[PDB]
Amino acid sequence: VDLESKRYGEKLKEVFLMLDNNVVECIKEITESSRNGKLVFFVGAGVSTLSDYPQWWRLVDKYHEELYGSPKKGNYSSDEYLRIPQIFYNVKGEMAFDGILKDFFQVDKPTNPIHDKILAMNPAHVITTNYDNLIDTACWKRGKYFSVISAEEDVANATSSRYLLKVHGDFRKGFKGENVVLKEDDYLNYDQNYPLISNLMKTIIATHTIVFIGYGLGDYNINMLLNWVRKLQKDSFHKPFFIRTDPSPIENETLIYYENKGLRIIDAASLIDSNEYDYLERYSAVMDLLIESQENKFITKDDEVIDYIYGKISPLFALQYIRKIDLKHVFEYDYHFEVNGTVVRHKNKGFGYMERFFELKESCDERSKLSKKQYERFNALFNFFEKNGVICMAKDAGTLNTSIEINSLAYHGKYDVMKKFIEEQSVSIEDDYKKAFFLACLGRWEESYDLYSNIILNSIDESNGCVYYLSQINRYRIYQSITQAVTQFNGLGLLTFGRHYKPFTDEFLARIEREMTNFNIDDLFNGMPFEFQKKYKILEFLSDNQFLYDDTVKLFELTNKVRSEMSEGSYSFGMSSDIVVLLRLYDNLRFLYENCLWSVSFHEFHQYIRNSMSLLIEKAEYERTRDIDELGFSFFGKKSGFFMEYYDFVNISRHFKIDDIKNLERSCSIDKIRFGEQEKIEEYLVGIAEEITKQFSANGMNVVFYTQFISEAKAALYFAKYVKLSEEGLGKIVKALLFYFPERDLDIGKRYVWLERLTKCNELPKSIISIIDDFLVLQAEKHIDQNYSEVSSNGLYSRDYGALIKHFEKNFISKRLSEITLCLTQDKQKQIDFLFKLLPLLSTNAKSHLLSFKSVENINDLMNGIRIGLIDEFTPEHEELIIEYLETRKVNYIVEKEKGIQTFSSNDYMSTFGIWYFLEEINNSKMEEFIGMDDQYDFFVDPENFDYKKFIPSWLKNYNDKLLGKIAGNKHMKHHVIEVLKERVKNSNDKRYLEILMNYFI
Amino acid sequence: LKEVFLMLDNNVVECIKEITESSRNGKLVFFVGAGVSTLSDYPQWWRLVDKYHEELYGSPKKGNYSSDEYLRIPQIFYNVKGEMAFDGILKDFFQVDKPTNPIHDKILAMNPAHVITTNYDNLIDTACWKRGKYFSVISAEEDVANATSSRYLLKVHGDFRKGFKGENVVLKEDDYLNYDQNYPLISNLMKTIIATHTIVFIGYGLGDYNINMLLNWVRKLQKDSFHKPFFIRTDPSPIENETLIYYENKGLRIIDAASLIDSNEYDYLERYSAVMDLLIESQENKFITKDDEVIDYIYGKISPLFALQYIRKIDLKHVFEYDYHFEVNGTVVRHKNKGFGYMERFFELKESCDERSKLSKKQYERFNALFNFFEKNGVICMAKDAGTLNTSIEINSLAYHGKYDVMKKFIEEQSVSIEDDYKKAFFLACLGRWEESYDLYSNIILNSIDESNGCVYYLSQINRYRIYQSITQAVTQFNGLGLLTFGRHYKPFTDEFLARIEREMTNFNIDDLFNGMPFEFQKKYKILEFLSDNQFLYDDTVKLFELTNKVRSEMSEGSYSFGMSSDIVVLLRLYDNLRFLYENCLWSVSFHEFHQYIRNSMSLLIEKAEYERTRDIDELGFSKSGFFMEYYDFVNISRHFKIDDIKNLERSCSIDKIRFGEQEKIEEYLVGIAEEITKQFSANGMNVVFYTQFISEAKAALYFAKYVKLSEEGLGKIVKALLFYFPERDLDIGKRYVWLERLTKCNELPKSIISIIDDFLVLQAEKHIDQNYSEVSSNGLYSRDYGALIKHFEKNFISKRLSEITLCLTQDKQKQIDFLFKLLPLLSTNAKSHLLSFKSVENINDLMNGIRIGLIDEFTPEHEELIIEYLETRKVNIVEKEKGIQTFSSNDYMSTFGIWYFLEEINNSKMEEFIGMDDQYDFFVDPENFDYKKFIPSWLKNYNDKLLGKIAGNKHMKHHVIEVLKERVKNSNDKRYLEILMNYFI
Repeated sequence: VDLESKRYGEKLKEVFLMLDNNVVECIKEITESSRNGKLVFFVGAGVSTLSDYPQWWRLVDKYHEELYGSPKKGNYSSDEYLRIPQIFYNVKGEMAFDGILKDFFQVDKPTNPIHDKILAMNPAHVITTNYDNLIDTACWKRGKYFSVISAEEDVANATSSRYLLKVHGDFRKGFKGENVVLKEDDYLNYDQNYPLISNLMKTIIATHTIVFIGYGLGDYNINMLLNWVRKLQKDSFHKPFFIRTDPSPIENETLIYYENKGLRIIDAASLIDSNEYDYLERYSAVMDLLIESQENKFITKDDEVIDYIYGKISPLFALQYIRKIDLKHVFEYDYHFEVNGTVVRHKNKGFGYMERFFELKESCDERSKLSKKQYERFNALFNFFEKNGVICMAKDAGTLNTSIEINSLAYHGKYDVMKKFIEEQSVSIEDDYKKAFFLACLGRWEESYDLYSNIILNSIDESNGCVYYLSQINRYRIYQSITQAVTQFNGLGLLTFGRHYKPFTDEFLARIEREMTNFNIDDLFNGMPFEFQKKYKILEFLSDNQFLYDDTVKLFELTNKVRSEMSEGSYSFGMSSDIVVLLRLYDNLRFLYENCLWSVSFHEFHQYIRNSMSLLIEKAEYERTRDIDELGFSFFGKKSGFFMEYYDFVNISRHFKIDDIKNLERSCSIDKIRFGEQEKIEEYLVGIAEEITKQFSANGMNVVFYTQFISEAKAALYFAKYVKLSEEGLGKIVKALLFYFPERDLDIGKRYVWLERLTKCNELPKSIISIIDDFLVLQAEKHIDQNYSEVSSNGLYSRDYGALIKHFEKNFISKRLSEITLCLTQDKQKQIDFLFKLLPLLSTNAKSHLLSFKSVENINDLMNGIRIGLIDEFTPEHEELIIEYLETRKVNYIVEKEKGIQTFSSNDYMSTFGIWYFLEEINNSKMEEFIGMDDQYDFFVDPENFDYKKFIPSWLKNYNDKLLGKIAGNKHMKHHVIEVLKERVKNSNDKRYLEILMNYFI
Repeated sequence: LKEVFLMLDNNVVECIKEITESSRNGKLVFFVGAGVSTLSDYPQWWRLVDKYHEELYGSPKKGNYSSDEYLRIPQIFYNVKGEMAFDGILKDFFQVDKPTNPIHDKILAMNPAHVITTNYDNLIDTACWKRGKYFSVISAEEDVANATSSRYLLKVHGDFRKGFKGENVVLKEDDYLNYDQNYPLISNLMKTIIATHTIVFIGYGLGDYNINMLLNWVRKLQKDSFHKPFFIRTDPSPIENETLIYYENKGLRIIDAASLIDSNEYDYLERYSAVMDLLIESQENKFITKDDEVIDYIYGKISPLFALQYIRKIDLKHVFEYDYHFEVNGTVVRHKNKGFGYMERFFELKESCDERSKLSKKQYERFNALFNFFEKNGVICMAKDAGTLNTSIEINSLAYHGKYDVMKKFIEEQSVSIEDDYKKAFFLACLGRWEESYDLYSNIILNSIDESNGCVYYLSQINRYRIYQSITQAVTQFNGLGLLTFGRHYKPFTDEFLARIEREMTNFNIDDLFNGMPFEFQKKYKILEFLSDNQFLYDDTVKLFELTNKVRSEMSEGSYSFGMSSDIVVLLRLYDNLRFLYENCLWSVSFHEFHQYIRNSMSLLIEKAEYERTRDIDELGFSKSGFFMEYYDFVNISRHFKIDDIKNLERSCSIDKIRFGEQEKIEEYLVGIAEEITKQFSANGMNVVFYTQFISEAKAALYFAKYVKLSEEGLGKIVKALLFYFPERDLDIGKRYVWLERLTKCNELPKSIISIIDDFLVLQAEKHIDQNYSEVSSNGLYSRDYGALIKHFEKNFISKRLSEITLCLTQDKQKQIDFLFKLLPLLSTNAKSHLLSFKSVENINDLMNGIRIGLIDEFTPEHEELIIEYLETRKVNIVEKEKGIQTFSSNDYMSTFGIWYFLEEINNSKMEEFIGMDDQYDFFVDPENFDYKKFIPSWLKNYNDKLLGKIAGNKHMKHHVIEVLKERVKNSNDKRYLEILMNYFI
């Protein structure tokens, strides 16, 4: 029945079952040639009769009609077919011939389905013998582009790589018989008149498998080609195939003779009985057999149910750990794989081979029927499939529990084992390539390039050649890498390096420039063995810089497409299952194709993958803080998802930068984000500590290695505040943090800030304190030279640098520093000032010995003591000393009033003077008679009578030391004061005012 | 080099250009001889023939070996001794190793397509290992069908790689005379290769028999259509002209080495190095030294595609091999150009007409065409001497503006030009989601292949494929949910369309279209590869739109005086998006999964940049950008955003304080959309295929207000769109009320709008009088809200449409008159008196309505006792058994009860006898003991008067009530929380 595979389905399956060996092997060869892109068709004129095109015998009958007046009775002789027009051309002239041709050919007919049927079989080249554009129009409307060749200049002006030859020429240049082979003299002088076309046809016969179609035995062209081919050794010639839809069965003797001639005959009459006029039916039946040959994978006890997949997957065994999504390209999108491991039959027609493969896989029984070789193939394929992580059929879903593991030592950074594995002797070529990739990203790119050259020297012997492609790609990429490396080194100059660390002598630069010049990377795209090209098609995007450039675009689009829903704080229900963040994490962890890569972290644009995916994972806090601003459910615990593991920590340390970490923590609560694996991360941090300790203990030619490892420490240590280190590793991490980091990279201020954050996150009971004291002592002997100074980004203060230690232990005194103080004299004033910084942690004897050095003789020295903290509470003698100056300021205030200006920008001590009186540090009534000098003095000395017309909330920037907390309970007019804050908050967008509106208000 | 090049102007400078062009296209093919072997010091043939002469004749060659003597003399030996002597002699003279000369390496460096070596050797074969190039070697006919790779290394006379025996190589004259018979499969291949490729002879004998046969063949059959080959003459003595002109008439051109350099006779290496170095330049720099260079090397590259009106700025960087950085602003600068500054020359020649006068007339016209093309795209000057490049962005396409009547007018009109047919097809795709004639694209295909214009077939195929995908997606949407969503099985597409499109689109070559297109299409229009594969492809969708992620990370600004608005944020974020709005105004925007969304990622940072510049400087009026959002950006916002997007924008961004430009244009656009939706409500049926998305646009316009002052008529028309013209499925009564309240709330509500609202109420009353229809409000907004909205903004609002119905009521049913019962305060005095006489108020709903509007707030003890009895019924509903009866969200009146408490709307404290079941709302009777998060901040910002002048927290719960508000404002982002904090009390 029509529109159903009845004559196309079961009966053709039975016919294929009863087919002989010759026909089935011809079908297999045809399918192989088609799938290899090495198939060329030879279209005859017979199919033209299927479209009701005018026939040549009709034309010659016409010519005889107007030649002798009456047509010749009976069937015309074959020779006359090429003889009657010639005489007609000799005497009647050209005009009658042209008129008849234009009368009988200026018509158009629709294209028969056989045209597109043969066209939809990826034919590389098509050789025709006709006088129209029926096949041209068919491939035209189908969409395929073919370059029509019918003249010598057409051969000369070649434009594409798909040829549609015209053995006798078309009628593009007019309806003239001179340019179209139609006469016997043309058949005699074809070689002389058209040498180029003939030579091209002879060349194209040998290179491909010629499949004749729409031809009858005895035609002149076929006989001529057979005569040509018989004048050959035929030692390595491929016998062409023939299609012949005769209504009557073929005699066996003729079959034997033509098989001996060198043609393999496929008969359509022997297929099924049909009417003598059903040529279209026979042609369509042949087409349907050769098309159904695709989805003709019948299943038996011993069959291709494992062999087909074995053939499809066998080349891929060379690679270590391929991606799940890439498999969709292997199976020509017959299925669609999921990152979870399920496989769904989408966009598939025919037989579900994957389903039967599964049914064999899970079922222990019903498998002994397979052959032992098939059993081994099944075992190998099952091992490969279980290695990748494909779980089961999409129908048999559930219990989706999977993890991610990486085996490369580069990921974990075991540099000791790294080098240890580096030294040993070579064994084979694969381990040489692996150790060559290992040799890079370590600071010895010279030897890495040399080993890549050595591998590429003798890699053609490889059975698969994938190692050849990978080595070539890595060589190209390392060439660019060293190019930009030397460019950046020239750009930095001596600013970054104390001495310009040239990676290598310019001779190597010259030889690599000569080697790598004019090297456009095409490889598989244009030239590489066709056997490799038909397979391994998933490595086609490797021609770019990174090993995933073309495959990163889908992630770039999909991250936004899924941010369309995972990043919006309006909804508060909370997604239950099929969490998009988990599948995004699975997808990006799948991209850790670390078994076979090159310097993916080096590519600045590659790490953006990590720099964006985890960023959006954290920006998914919109799903958090839900049901807190909304009713929602009863769960009011601010605990988001993303239970990050060791791998997430490693990725954040590897790719995220310190500034980006600050940006993300500006608007997140990772402090509240919980995470497991409290022990492995400690080991990773410790290993980083020994690596940085060994590197900086005796620095050498590690500048190439000292470009990414240095950035690793910044990300690792700063982020480590979130995790809770054990006290045992805290000592090692502090030792690494303090002594062994470079001084230029980290000043005192940043080291102090990071030390403060680790101390706040994890306490320091007794052990780390000794290390801090030792560092303080070492700084003390550093300050021996007065000329010695250090640059601080945020502050050179050592007050807090030691006040932190005093905070840990109130009763703390440094005995070693005490003796250091005791063994000094009044010659090194900078050392005296530094010991002044260290006064709280010094012993009483040290204080007594040091105070004999410097003292307060004037007021300014007394306030200079306030700057350094010499005298926390000065004696009443110093109180009245200020009063004498305050009286001196008082009498000069009248003089300054007469001057017409107020000089309070410098010596702004009255604001400080009123601080102590307001702090109740000084209890005297003398200061009140000096009222009115300064607005700050008014606001502190007499807060109950001051005038707030000054309107200066900007002082709140410097009221951290004012101890606003004490004032908060001591403001005489809190209500008047807060109205300023309300106005300032409304009329200013600064956040400092918002801080005071909280730290010390409501 | 250049010093010698000064005189290289005699059919040499153009020959180098032609050879380099052939190399670029891959048509270049070498043909190496025996000279390179001599450079590698390979054994010479004359030594072998001298040895053979000594073997038989005796004594060395007293005379000289003639041409024939070089061939027949060994053959005679073959006729007197067996092949073992030949094998021994060849082994003695050939079992040697020779170093690979640099000539082989440089020959590989020029990267040819095919190599044809006539000499028997492995030096060139071995040299491929060092470069790594892979070649398939063809020794003879035995290995032809085993074509390993496209690259070929053909051995004309075989080789001694397996040529230990004498039969594997042809050297004797007997083999030469019957060479074709012995090796037929090689001669034809050589002929077709030299016919279909550019062939260059290097280091090759001029008088050799092989070139003799070649020449006697090529000019014998071909006269004028043959491309003349290239030959390199490397001889010490300089060549003369009579032989040269004789060879030119033969059909072969000559490039001698003597003209270039004449260092020494023996320094063949020097001559070969010079002649190859003259080609090493590869036509990448200093190819020509003439003037008027702004007419060549650019015109053939910058204007083969001028049929496309618009070109993106980022595209021109790919056009010129990234030699210049084309900024989004419109300036350029050299990046990788190494030579003459042709762009610099063009910029200099643009203005100075004095030096333009000397330009050739046709060259002048081409220069003016290039100038017009550049100024149309937006390139005006160079980054070296240019400042700001802020320019108004405009669109010429009518689809992006929203015109529809002229759209139909053009659709009715026929189109003759192929471009006009493309425009018509695009416009039809705009009007109808599925083209009733997608065969218009087939006509585009056939006409484009008919014509020689090109670059129309390629685009139309992509458009057709995208249309196919969209139609299949529409079919998927029209699943079982589609039938109920649209009311019934509409099935706009019929089955035969699917049947034909599935059979046409099957096995489509979406992998790549450049393979189908010839080489010239791929090379010239390489700029179309951005959307060619379009299989989630790059640099057309997100690759430059992923750059905004970096700015998203660069959002953080130090201190307070930085600015994300008065900055370069317009560069690469605003102008980049505006440039990428249309690439050619004809590409199908039909796909909406990514583009319309990523349009809301844009216009998002810009909106967040509207922080009123309060932190940029002290005064919010910074006084520049201005950010007057003109109508194009308004269209973007009202086209690509959703309801919830704009909702969360209004949550924590400036909305009303921002002013938009082109307000009259916005008025025109809104009036047009309202008029066309009203017409289409009557013009046709659902036409869901266009309706489904289009209504979204309408919605995005209605709730986007408080921006323009609507004209009296237009507002009257736009509110008329709400007069039962919008489908009630999308907008119920509650949503209509909300959007109506949002509109005009900043206006004074003229009397025409009041009459329109009264008419709406009249139609709703007619619907209610049906006695069967029941009001449907998802948000609980009853029809009385319109009555509450009116008369609360105006006075003396009274209508004669419905009061007469109340007076002339037949006292039939209360259900159909519940609308009038609720609207009692708006009713006429006599009518309301009659209605009051007809129906009293006793039910809890009646009491709620009476307190809400009309009647009286305080009530008799029996009424509050009835409310207590309702509370007792809620007490019984004890029988909940945790089966959903405990949920009380559907009936929202328990909280309303507590609203009367704490507001002195009670006569006794009997509610204390009923413990509040609503855990959300119970603290009104037990303020001291409240459940954790009893008060949800959403409910906190809901009401406005229960603060009652801040006494809500002043009477009790003074402290630990601002903690929740403050932590909400600290973590979340809402202005309402800040205002609640400002009043300091709940």
